[PDB]
Amino acid sequence: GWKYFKGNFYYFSLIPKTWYSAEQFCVSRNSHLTSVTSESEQEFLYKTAGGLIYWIGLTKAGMEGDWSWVDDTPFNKVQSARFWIPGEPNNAGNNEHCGNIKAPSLQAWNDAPCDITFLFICKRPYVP
Ligand SMILES: CO[C@H]1O[C@H](CO)[C@@H](O)[C@H](O)[C@H]1NC(C)=O
Ligand SMILES: [Ca+2]
Repeated sequence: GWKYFKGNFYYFSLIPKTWYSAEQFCVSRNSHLTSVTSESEQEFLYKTAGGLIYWIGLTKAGMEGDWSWVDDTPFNKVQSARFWIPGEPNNAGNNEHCGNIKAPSLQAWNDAPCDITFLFICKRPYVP
């Protein structure tokens, strides 16, 4: 069921999980919750999501609570500004330390509590 896009395969899950149980599932399939590093990747992802919410690899790191990618892609604060839903990350209830694709727009991301269950997206490199 993996979908191919620009050097990577993507798994859009059929069952919802917490952010971490999702990441564990991805790792068991030799992947990670997806990073997003271009406008074209964001578009591929939200279009494929078809209006449903999917955990991606966004999660907090460091004392300052900076956002990061679980697959260790450096997080670019400047280049990613255009990818959040206006008002996000708003850190609701001071307990939203993971990120998902929520809105069907380039401005797609929301921070939500890591312990809520959602469908999720894994990303796995193709290595020729
Ligand atoms: C009302 O709460 C929801 O909407 C806000 C944005 O208005 C979001 O910022 C907030 O994360 C989201 N909560 C959950 C649990 O998904
Ligand atoms: Ca939020």
